[PDB]
Amino acid sequence: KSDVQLNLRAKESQRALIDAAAEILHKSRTDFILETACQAAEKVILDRRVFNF
Amino acid sequence: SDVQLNLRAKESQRALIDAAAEILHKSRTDFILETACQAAEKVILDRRVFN
Repeated sequence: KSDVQLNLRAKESQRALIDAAAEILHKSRTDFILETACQAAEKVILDRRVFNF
Repeated sequence: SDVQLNLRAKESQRALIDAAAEILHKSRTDFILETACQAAEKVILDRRVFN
């Protein structure tokens, strides 16, 4: 409903790498990508808004 | 070749990624691929030691 389609141009070598990891983790490619990117994003934002020393 | 990846995401996910992409002055695409490729690299190397 509220959802969005985010469309990524990517190098075929990158798709291959991500697919291999998703297979190891037994995750959909989308789940692997979004979980990793959001995890990295929270870190970036907390680094700037809280762990700013 | 170059390829196309469609990701269905939550709007709160897109909003979060874009906020961090802006902070780093990086395109959303570059932020997402770079973090996911870095994580993937890490995943295959920890698997290789299991074998």
